Amino acid sequence: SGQRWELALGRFWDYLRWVQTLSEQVQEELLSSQVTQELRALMDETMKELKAYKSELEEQLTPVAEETRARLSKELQAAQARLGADMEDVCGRLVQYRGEVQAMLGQSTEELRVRLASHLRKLRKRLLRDADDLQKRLAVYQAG
Repeated sequence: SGQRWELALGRFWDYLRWVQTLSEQVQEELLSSQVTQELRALMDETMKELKAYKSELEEQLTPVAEETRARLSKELQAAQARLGADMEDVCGRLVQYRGEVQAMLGQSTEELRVRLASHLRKLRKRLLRDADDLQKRLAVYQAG
């Protein structure tokens, strides 16, 4: 619904979609730490806005039993953690690539790139899946 945190995640997502192409410029920036640096910044902004959003949502809540409210807040916090961990996993996989290329000592990295692409697809599937769940939980959080 165009929340600030969603637009932030959208920018992280668009950038990652670009990285997935493994185009010439992506390949260049992947050997430097430019891609992981720009990706962590986008991840940080997303989590930052996410936290601020949750805090603001809690100003207009429907009153329920301390227990079910306490549970929904624990459930919401877990979904948040998952998202951050997903983004961290992506960054980590990209760091592994940088090192595997270096270890090749100049050899063709075409096979390494085929495998990186395959893996990134699965990691991105996981991230999208977790983002959707988090977004659904946030939508029904206030009603309790």
